[PDB]
Amino acid sequence: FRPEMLQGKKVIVTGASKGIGREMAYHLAKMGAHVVVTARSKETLQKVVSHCLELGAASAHYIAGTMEDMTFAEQFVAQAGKLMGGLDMLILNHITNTSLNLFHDDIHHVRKSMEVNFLSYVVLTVAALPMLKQSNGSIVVVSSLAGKVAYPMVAAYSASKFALDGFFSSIRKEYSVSRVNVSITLCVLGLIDTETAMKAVSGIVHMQAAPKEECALEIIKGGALRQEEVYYDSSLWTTLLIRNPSRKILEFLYS
Amino acid sequence: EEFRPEMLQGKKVIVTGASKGIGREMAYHLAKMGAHVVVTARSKETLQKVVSHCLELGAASAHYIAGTMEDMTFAEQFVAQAGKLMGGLDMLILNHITNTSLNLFHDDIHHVRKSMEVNFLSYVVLTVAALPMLKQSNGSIVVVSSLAGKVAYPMVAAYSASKFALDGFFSSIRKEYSVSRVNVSITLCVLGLIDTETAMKAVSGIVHMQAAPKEECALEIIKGGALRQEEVYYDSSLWTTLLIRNPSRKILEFLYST
Ligand SMILES: NC(=O)C1=CN([C@@H]2O[C@H](COP(=O)(O)OP(=O)(O)OC[C@H]3O[C@@H](n4cnc5c(N)ncnc54)[C@H](OP(=O)(O)O)[C@@H]3O)[C@@H](O)[C@H]2O)C=CC1
Ligand SMILES: NC(=O)C1=CN([C@@H]2O[C@H](COP(=O)(O)OP(=O)(O)OC[C@H]3O[C@@H](n4cnc5c(N)ncnc54)[C@H](OP(=O)(O)O)[C@@H]3O)[C@@H](O)[C@H]2O)C=CC1
Ligand SMILES: CCC[C@]1(C)SC(NC2CCCCCCC2)=NC1=O
Ligand SMILES: CCC[C@]1(C)SC(NC2CCCCCCC2)=NC1=O
Repeated sequence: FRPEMLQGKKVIVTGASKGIGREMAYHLAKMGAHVVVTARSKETLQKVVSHCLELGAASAHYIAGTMEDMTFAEQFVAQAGKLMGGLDMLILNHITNTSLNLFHDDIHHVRKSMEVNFLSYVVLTVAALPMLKQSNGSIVVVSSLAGKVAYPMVAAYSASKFALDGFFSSIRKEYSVSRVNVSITLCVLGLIDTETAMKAVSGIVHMQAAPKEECALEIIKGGALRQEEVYYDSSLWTTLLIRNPSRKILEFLYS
Repeated sequence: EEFRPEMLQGKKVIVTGASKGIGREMAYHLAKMGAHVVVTARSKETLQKVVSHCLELGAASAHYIAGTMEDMTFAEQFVAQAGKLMGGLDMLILNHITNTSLNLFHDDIHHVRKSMEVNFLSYVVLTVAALPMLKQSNGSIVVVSSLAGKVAYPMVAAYSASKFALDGFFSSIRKEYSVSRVNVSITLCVLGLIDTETAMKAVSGIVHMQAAPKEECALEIIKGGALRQEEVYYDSSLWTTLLIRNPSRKILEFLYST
């Protein structure tokens, strides 16, 4: 990895107002990328754009809205496009707000989780592809342990996250033979410093929490190296245990 | 602790997507074991032709309810107006899927959405709808999935996302139910290539593997939900069974189980 890599670079970061998303903003701004950030929360985004500008961003812009809204999602990429001079890398990071609870019958939240953490990711990917094909760019899709392994209390979430792996890991095999030179990186994250995670695991989880500023960069690094996947967790056993190598082989044979 | 056709006799079993392929056979076997059976699917007389064949084999009770699992309400209600037909629900077999051909993904969000709605959401909806009854029956949910549901495949991106989703949701729920001492089993079935008409033709001149027999497949699925297993693996390759099990996942789930 060379940060010279992101020198003149055009990067969208969704879910960019707080947490791991913001920090990418800032890393991307330090590396003097161009950045367009998004979330629902307008007044927060003003604050990160201007922080990005301070930090050395080649340029920085926000566009606020909600990714339950597919036409906003599709419209978001075209404008993001036009603000910078095209697009080099698209980092899908946002998620519908969630917390730990047993699942009872909340079917609105299963649906919302599916639409916002999954479907919006497809809608943004479809819209963003022309520009990415022109730069041989990159999709970075942020997932989690619970999108690789099953965990109780995060059923909906987990379902949207498995979906992310399924859909994109499949798109990527398609791209490969389609001479579609857009890379696709799946980030698998354990617990991270962020305010909203720390508050959500409120004594429910006794798992060491990883620095958010560092995870942020790991995500960029990975996507910039066109890596199929990024694992990022504090525990040692997890990083070892989380990899599925028989998936890799099994895929070759079936290939 | 062996499998006995005897096991499924009192049992009120819903089968979905039963008007053809695996689903049909599943309802044949069930009836041969003398269970009450309700089946759904969109198309109506194909279902009549199944309810009817289902007595010739020796059910206990056979009905059907036509509707598209595209509509959450139908799903809510179908279950309701079906436990009402059998007295309770004892087993829920979920296996309907929205027609998917096999093409590279371009811009068909429509197909993606329909795929999530029909292939995943409806199963959740029906689970919710079926639960009061199952919690009581000590029932057995059984979700039919696929290799594409555990492993990546080109051509089936939207389909794959919906199968991968069934695993991440139903495995969590399994975990919650386990801690809630909710005594409902959840069986995830990973199926390889099966010689259904849909598959046969969907995959003609493209996926070059053996085609596990449909009628054998469906029994394996039942034996599975019958025995309260966490998963069943039915494919026609030795490689497959041998590689597809993921012991790291089970350990990772253990470690974290504390
Ligand atoms: N933190 C952790 O421990 C882990 C995080 N991850 C992944 O990290 C990514 C970021 O997580 P984290 O930073 O902790 O989460 P945060 O809750 O801190 O960040 C959430 C971001 O997404 C935004 N958001 C929420 N709803 C919507 C919406 N409907 N439309 C658009 N934006 C929305 C929020 O902005 P706003 O409210 O203003 O709209 C905010 O910018 C997620 O994909 C998560 O799945 C994975 C594993 C662990
Ligand atoms: N066949 C194979 O090789 C494999 C099968 N599987 C899984 O096996 C299960 C059954 O597959 P298979 O039997 O081959 O496929 P079929 O096409 O034979 O089965 C489709 C069933 O779904 C019903 N259906 C279709 N659309 C809807 C709808 N919108 N609402 C309600 N019902 C609908 C159909 O009835 P109608 O169209 O009349 O509505 C039919 O009874 C699926 O879950 C599939 O994922 C997994 C891997 C491989
Ligand atoms: C039990 C989940 C364990 C955990 C380390 S936490 C996670 N994602 C979080 C979901 C919880 C909602 C609060 C913020 C969202 C990010 N993924 C994981 O694998
Ligand atoms: C490339 C698909 C490899 C295959 C064995 S076939 C599959 N599911 C089928 C999807 C095909 C659409 C029509 C029939 C429905 C069921 N799952 C797999 O793993």
